[PDB]
Amino acid sequence: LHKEPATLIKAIDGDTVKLMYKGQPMTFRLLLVDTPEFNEKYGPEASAFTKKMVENAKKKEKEFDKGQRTDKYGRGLAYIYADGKMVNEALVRQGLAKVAYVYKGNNTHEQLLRKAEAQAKKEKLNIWSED
Ligand SMILES: Cc1cn([C@H]2C[C@H](OP(=O)(O)O)[C@@H](COP(=O)(O)O)O2)c(=O)[nH]c1=O
Ligand SMILES: [Ca+2]
Repeated sequence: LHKEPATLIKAIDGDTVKLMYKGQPMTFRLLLVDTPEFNEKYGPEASAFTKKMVENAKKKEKEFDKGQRTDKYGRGLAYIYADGKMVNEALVRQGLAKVAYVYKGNNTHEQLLRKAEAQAKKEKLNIWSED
């Protein structure tokens, strides 16, 4: 896999972002993760985290995996990076996303994200909290 430039149009929520890809406005869905919807618990927090992490980065990048690059809803499927740090991983590490939607052939960073999730569980963060 390799990173390539991502052109941000706007934040959407914890696990989707609007990108300009080859001059087409597209919703991109973060691979291997699931954030709460905005109106669910930790939804506002995941939204805010993803929004700021991407907006504040001078270098915004995306990385396709080896399998499908769009889902059945026409959303792009990628890992997103903000100054070299993977958004998908950071969400999971902070307990604002679960590892989810793991499909063989688009699962290159699965182990990386499950490591992060186990630490978020150990720390009882957010999704994994007693709250
Ligand atoms: C992350 C991801 C979601 N999806 C589909 C699975 C789910 O479809 P079903 O909708 O038919 O349940 C849906 C979840 O998206 P959201 O979590 O954005 O709602 O998107 C993929 O097909 N590929 C993926 O890599
Ligand atoms: Ca979601």
